[PDB]
Amino acid sequence: MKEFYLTVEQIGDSIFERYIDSNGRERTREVEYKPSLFAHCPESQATKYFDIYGKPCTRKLFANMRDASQWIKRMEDIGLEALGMDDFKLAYLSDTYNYEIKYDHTKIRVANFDIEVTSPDGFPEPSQAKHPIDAITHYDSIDDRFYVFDLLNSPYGNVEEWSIEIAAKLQEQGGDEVPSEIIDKIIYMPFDNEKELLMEYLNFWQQKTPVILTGWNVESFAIPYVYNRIKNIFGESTAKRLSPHRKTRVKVIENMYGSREIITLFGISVLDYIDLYKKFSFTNQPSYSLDYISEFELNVGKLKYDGPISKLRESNHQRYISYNIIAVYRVLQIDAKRQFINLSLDMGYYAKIQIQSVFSPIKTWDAIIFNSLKEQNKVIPQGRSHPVQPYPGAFVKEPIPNRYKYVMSFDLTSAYPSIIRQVNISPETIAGTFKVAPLHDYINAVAERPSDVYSCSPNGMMYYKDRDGVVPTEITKVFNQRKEHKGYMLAAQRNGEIIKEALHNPNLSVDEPLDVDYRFDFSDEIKEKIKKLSAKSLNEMLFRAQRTEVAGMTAQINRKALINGLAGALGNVWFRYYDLRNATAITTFGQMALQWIERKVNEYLNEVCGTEGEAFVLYGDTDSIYVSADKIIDKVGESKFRDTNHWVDFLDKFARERMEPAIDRGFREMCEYMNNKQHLMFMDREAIAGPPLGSKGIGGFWTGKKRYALNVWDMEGTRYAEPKLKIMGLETQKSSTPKAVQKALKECIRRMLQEGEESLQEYFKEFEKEFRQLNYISIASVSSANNIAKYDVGGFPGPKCPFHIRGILTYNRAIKGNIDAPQVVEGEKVYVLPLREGNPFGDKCIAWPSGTEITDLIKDDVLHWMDYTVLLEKTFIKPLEGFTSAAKLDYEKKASLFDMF
DNA sequence: TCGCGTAAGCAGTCCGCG
DNA sequence: GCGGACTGCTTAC
Ligand SMILES: Cc1cn([C@H]2C[C@H](O)[C@@H](COP(=O)(O)OP(=O)(O)OP(=O)(O)O)O2)c(=O)[nH]c1=O
Ligand SMILES: [Ca+2]
Ligand SMILES: [Ca+2]
Ligand SMILES: [Ca+2]
Ligand SMILES: [Ca+2]
Ligand SMILES: [Ca+2]
Repeated sequence: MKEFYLTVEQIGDSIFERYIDSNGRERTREVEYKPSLFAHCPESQATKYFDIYGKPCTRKLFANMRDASQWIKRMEDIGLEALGMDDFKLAYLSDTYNYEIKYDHTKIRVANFDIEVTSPDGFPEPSQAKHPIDAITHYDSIDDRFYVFDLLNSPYGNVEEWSIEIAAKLQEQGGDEVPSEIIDKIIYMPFDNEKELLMEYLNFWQQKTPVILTGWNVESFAIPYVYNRIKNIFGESTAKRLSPHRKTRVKVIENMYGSREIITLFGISVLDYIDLYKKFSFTNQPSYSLDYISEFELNVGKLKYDGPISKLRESNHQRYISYNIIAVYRVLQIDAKRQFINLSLDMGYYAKIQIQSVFSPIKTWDAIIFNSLKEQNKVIPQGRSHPVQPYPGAFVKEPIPNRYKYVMSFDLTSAYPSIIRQVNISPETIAGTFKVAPLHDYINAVAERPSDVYSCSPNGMMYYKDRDGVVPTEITKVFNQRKEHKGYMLAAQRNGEIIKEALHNPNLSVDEPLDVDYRFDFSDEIKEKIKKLSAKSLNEMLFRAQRTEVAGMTAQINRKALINGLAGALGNVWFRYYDLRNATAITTFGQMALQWIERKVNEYLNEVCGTEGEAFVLYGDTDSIYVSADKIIDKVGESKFRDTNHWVDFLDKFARERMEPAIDRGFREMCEYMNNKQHLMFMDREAIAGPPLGSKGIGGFWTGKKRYALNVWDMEGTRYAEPKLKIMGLETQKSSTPKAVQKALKECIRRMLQEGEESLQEYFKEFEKEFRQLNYISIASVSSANNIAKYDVGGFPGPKCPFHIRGILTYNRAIKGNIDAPQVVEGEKVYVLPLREGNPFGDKCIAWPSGTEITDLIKDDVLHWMDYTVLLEKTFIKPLEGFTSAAKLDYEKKASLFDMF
């Protein structure tokens, strides 16, 4: 097999590399790597190395990496560019793995661990590590075993051994319901004392040294706690055994409001799953506790226990250990679903970066572009300082707030990357500038043609047409990967809908789910077999289909995010290829393209409808248009349609056969107008929306920019078994809106779009009547909470104190003196409830950590004083009044006598 | 919230508006 | 009351 790296580090003048050799074995080596860097040289000086602008460079070979670094400094002192890859480990990987890397995940040691620490005096600070580590569960991917390290004797209590037999039993048997599929994979090691536990953990770690290290909050908690605790007990040299090169560094992570410390373990790649989740999941969650996320992702119940966590070990050590094991397994279950580890490996090996660098599109693209240019003996420019400067973005059309009955939407495939490729936008393809006219003059095709030589953007920039830039070339490669995976995603989605249909008529049989590849549209034979399956088998197939869809979604959307991140990186000052000329070339072309095609679509439709000046495009945002189809439907007549699916088909055909050719013609003209390198503006139909045939549903409404709802029957070629709501921006989509309120508002919208005004009025009346019985957590607002200290004036709110911050200060006063009470963590999320006047908390709201029950110290008083009236008006009624006035109906039946009878 | 971009919405504070 | 200036937070793209 081909060799591949596992990790790479620079330590002084050595590269330390862990890798898999040609026999599939893990090895480590220290290499005295001599880097090269570059300087411009005379034309007379024959060379094979050229910078990206074609200027000749001489290569400078250094005796060692420190000399290379010192040379860069002196070049700055002189005031000359020092060219080349200054991150020497990326250069090392480029030299050592000068081929497309084929990796084998089965050889990569992926470790998932979690620790427990009993603490009676509040949160156990990792930087102090003053409490014993009393449990570690460490799952190893190569062994496929859960290694459980259990402390039996502690200053906080001596306990009995954990019982695997009780752990396996149902909770209804008094057990812990540790999943049966992992029971035989548990290797249980009890310890008489903490020193022997930790010494054994370190010997184990030595034997089975993680390459990828993950878990939940491991980077911010478990790793620093373990490192500092071992440091406290044994000394630094022992703690550094967590690094295979015995090198560690305290790294200070800074943000706007403060900083925190992590421990960098050289020769390990830490991918904390909470951070993978935040980057790759495209959720915004009210809470990021593992319980909350597990429930959300897996539909597993919360891990239940009595009393505070600080007393769990002494009261119920059995459960204590079982929950530590389950916590590790839940992360593995989330990854089986979401596949973020697989994603990180793919992207990291593609770029030839340290795997942990997948968190950084700047680093990822820097490496991709360096490797690409190096192949041609081209030399990358030095990174430079730039002041941060604002620049313009996308165009968003102001919609007329209204109901909109029939809507067809269209948008560009990978808009910004497509613009890059079409215009040929790249650092080295800049050809010059032209004299810009107002944007509207380009939109209306009255401005002078910018160039007869070069490919142009309406921001004034011109680009070469003879050759693709490195940015277009490399962005195309990732886009193509994205496109492949999106194909699989949509296939699994469509396959999912076939199963849902078949589920209307399940067979009374005992059979099995079919063995199929859900990434490909089911053949006729598979469809026939599905129609004969039991509900049981169908449901199992649906679950598998949806898991395949999720896998495709992860692969596609994060490749989309990477290529989109390159367009954004051009506008970030730390990017080697930062250039506002290029960043604004993209966005300004985008603005033009949307408004150009709006004009073209309106023109086309006015022509087919025989009108003038009618606005068929009602909305657009960045790269999208929403087209009113009322007139199209009315031209055949609603009476002519057999059912909902009939007019959906008719609009689908109209979009494909009439609209899309019209749009394509519009964009080809624009391409020629801008003299672009290649026409790549592909604006495909997204959604077909409308009320159910014969209903009083309104179909859709807009309240304003970035705020709308549609009842969608077909989305990017997926024809739904049941209509689906596409809701953007409205309170149903915001993590700040209470859970039960999102649900209620969604049902109000459903009724509006599908059933009409009377149905809406029915539901509102019921919700208003019953909501006071909703669980307090389900009706609490949510907010991130920054700058708690800034607004805290002796325990009370200072000037301009935000409402949620006020809530926290109230909480802080109410729990004062308690070290055991849960603390609100700066920068994390809180639940927020309003309080009625005259309450014992002395203020109008209280807040507490999100994803948790409020402490029993004050729960009863919070419940008694909760202001349901304010809660209802603020979170439910106010948004609903916005929706209904926009859509021109009433959520309450207006008095129009009779009545009178 | 360490790790790519801008546009733009709503809640809430403070305070004017005769 | 509500709007504008402003801070804070969150979402669409
Ligand atoms: C979603 C998203 C979009 N954008 C910008 C770049 C996108 O090309 C542009 C349009 O957004 P989208 O239409 O969401 O995405 P897309 O056109 O890149 O991909 P698709 O083929 O799935 O439609 O908006 C970002 O800069 N960051 C983001 O997170
Ligand atoms: Ca725990
Ligand atoms: Ca798009
Ligand atoms: Ca599309
Ligand atoms: Ca059947
Ligand atoms: Ca779009």
